[PDB]
Amino acid sequence: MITAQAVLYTQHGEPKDVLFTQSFEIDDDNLAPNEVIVKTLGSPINPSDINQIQGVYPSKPAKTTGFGTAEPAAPCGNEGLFEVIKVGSNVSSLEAGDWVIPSHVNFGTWRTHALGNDDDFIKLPNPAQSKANGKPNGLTINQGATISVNPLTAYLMLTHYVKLTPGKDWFIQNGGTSAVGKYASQIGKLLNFNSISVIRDRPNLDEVVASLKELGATQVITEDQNNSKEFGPTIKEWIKQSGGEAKLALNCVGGKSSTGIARKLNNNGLMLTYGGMSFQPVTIPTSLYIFKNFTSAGFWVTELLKNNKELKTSTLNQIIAWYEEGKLTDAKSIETLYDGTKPLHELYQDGVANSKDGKQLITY
Amino acid sequence: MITAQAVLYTQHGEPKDVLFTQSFEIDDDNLAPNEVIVKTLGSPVNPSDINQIQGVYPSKPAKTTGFGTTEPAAPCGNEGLFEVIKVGSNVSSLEAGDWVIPSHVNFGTWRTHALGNDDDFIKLPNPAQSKANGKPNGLTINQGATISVNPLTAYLMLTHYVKLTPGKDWFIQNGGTSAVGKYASQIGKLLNFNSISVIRDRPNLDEVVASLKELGATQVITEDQNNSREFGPTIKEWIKQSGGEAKLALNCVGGKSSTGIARKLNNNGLMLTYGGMSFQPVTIPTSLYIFKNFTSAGFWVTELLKNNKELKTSTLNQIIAWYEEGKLTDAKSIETLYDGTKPLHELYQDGVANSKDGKQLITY
Amino acid sequence: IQNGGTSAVGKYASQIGKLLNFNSISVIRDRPNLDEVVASLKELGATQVITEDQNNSREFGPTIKEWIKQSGGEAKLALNCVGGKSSTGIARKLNNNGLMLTYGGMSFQPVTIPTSLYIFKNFTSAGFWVTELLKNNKELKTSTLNQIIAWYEEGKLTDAKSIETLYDGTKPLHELYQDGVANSKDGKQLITY
Ligand SMILES: *O([C]1[C]([O])[C]([C]OP([O])(=O)OP(=O)([O-])O[C][C]2O[C]([N+]3=[C][C]=[C]C(C([N])=O)=[C]3)[C]([O])[C]2[O])O[C]1N1[C]=NC2=C1N=[C]N=C2[N])P([O])([O])=O
Ligand SMILES: *O([C]1[C]([O])[C]([C]OP([O])(=O)OP(=O)([O-])O[C][C]2O[C]([N+]3=[C][C]=[C]C(C([N])=O)=[C]3)[C]([O])[C]2[O])O[C]1N1[C]=NC2=C1N=[C]N=C2[N])P([O])([O])=O
Repeated sequence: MITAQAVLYTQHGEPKDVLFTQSFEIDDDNLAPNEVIVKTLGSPINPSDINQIQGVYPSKPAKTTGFGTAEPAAPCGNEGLFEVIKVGSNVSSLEAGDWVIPSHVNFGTWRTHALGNDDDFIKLPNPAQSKANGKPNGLTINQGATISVNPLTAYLMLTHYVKLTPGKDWFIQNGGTSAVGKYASQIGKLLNFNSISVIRDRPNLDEVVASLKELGATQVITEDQNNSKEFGPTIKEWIKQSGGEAKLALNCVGGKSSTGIARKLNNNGLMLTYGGMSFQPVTIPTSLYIFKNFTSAGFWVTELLKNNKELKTSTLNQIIAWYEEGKLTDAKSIETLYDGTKPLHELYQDGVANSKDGKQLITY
Repeated sequence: MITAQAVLYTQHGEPKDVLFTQSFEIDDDNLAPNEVIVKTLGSPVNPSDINQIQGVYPSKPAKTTGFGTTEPAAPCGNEGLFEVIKVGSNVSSLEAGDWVIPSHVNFGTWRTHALGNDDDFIKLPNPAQSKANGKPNGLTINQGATISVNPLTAYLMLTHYVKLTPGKDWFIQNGGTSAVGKYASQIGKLLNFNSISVIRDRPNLDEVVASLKELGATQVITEDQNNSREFGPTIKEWIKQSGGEAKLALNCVGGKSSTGIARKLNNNGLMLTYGGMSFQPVTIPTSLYIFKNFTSAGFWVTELLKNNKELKTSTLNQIIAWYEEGKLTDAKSIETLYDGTKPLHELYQDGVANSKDGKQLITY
Repeated sequence: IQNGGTSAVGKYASQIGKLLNFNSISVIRDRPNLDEVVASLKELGATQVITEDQNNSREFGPTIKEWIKQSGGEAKLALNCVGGKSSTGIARKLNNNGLMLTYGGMSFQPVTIPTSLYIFKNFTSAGFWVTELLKNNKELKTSTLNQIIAWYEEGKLTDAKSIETLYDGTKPLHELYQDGVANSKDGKQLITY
């Protein structure tokens, strides 16, 4: 038997209020033919995971007694990295030692172990396998545990919706220092797309600007410049002189910021909203729709890839390859190792509380 | 020779300030082979005309000294009905007595007469011609004078973007008492689409609701109901019981109203914004884009038809046929006759100022 | 509770309900002149008039429950001349141990009742056919007719109004009736002489 720990809730609410830790047993000596047991290496805290516990995100795991609670309870977390420790007599796709991520959302990754079927998981290369394959880099734990949401989001928004002509066309984004924003700048560099990042002003602005330009942003402007009637024509010139067009905007902020990035598109532009900065609706002037033929749409990676294995696979492979090749870099997570000396749910509660410090990764 | 008068401006601004009447002369003896002279039968006041005068509509006629002013001036009005009074020696498509509308925007229809070419005009059947053909009905002056913008707009929004299944699917629209809204309700009825019209409440709501249902609105709700969390599930039920989905929202209002109609769409819905009430942006919650896969887009009839004569002709012929067959009635106009009691420009100024009373038509 | 509320039978039911002091709900199809119709039926004696959309509505159900609770009474009888979804809706509105009488089927749609009403609410669905009921029941016919006559003579009952077409010999009689059949939707038709 294996003694595992899982972070559960029986009722929706704030994570500080409703999370608890449940001890449960996995029988590693009684695997059905297609079953696999995995041990968690690391899982992050994403806003979607929090929203899910809060009961305000319309994709969630069922509440059940399967972790040994009398009250139906749900697990937490939608992405993470695991290591296979044992497989059933009919599993060929996975082997002990393989690294895996969940093949689907709502699996529950804020826990020490899981029993599932082989098709509940997608194999990524472990560093030993990347090296054996002659790659310069194996994946880090953070890179594996955070590969499923933010990198795929950036890549798919940039390539799946409108075709940007390499060396000519532009995308514009707000939240330029966000995880997705930073991946989008790198991917624009890799694919030869021009881009403008819009960021909030700060004391070390010129420094942040240089850092984003190194990642791949062609130009970086402040939210004040995005708002600025005076500054607008300068942006028009950048795009005009390049020979291409600003065809795509990526919005994770809403409000004035979304208006600002939409205004900077050429006619027939598309905006994708993939996130929201608390309470702020997407605000677009009527004139853009009517006279510029602007279009505003959504992006949700969970829904897009729900029943599109081929698109997931192809996108995942590209992200893995770029990590192995050293061509893509993650932002560093704040990593908190689960010891057994402190209840697991408290580690994630702290992580929720300390969210603004940076991405929280609980490790094992 | 012909003494005419035109409503002109030399500077953009509010119609109450910038409009004047100019008397000018047209040489009906000195007519080139391809030329045609027309007399105005009537022309409506549309928001686009007013916006054009105000300087906030990016499609307008050149300013010139052609009407006999020292300061370069522009004519007003983009649609209207004319009678052909004389044609040149090489014109075969038109003859004296024929009804015509402008073939393009920016012609100047707030005036008594015009001199152009044969290709600046489109023939509509006059009432004698409809009767000589076999039709039960001939077009009224209002019907002809308002055929080119509002009926085409409603038709194209309902048919050109998403396919509604006859007998089950639904569209929703605000500005339900507008001329476009009235055309859209009738066209919806004719094409067997279900619809919800959203209107502002008023003391005679009863009367207004009945009128719209008679036109073809399946349901009529107020903007209070549009805003109501409590009422939302009632709308959902209407749609579910029909076996169809609400796939299309038509927005000419913006603000809270636009939010409300977007929210009533089934997932994967499309909004078309074709208008907007004075300083009030299209506001959509982030959740609709992300979780409902909502799309917000624009519609501009001028632009859509600029380089598409086949679509224009085909849409136009349907409206004409429906009028002749007695299947479509016009959005009614308040008709003011230019009979010399008051100068021409004041008729249009009064028309602009009385816009809230309903659609305004100046007749001749 | 009855559907086909604008029918001639529906209009007599509303009036008879008022005369006998029964509360009633009439269900009618939505129409442009909805307000005028609702008013006519309320004046006849319907306590409440709802549309078929309201009849279909799970959201609206609790409002009807409020009305009945406030009255101190129960919805004991449903009258169905429509069938289909309409018959479903009026059945659901009955209190437990309810009865429905189907006397017509104004669309070809069958009487449709959720299994749960039968099993859990002890609902019963039966038929009504005045011709069969009165075949060997001449005393019952006479008594009923006499009451209607008396009510008319007393000014307590009015007629479901007819659109009258006079036969005068210039158009064949069968064509008057054929027009009457074709104009059924406009309302009750009476050929006069
Ligand atoms: O509500 C008001 C009316 O419903 C409406 C005005 O109606 P109208 O008949 O004078 O105007 P129309 O000619 O029908 O269309 C005007 C709007 O549509 C746009 N448009 C039309 C055709 C083609 C194009 C295109 N893009 O191809 C565009 C045009 O720009 C106009 O916007 O407005 C209602 N109203 C007025 N103020 C309002 C309001 N509704 C909500 N809130 C406010 N502020 P009533 O009946 O008076 O209550
Ligand atoms: O809705 C329609 C009307 O409400 C209704 C018809 O009204 P009517 O006056 O022309 O008909 P009546 O003479 O009152 O009776 C019609 C029905 O009752 C049956 N009947 C009557 C007497 C005796 C017997 C009996 N079993 O002893 C039976 C008769 O067979 C008729 O069925 O119908 C409504 N209607 C019409 N189409 C409908 C519908 N409702 C729902 N769905 C559809 N498709 P309006 O007012 O026009 O909107």
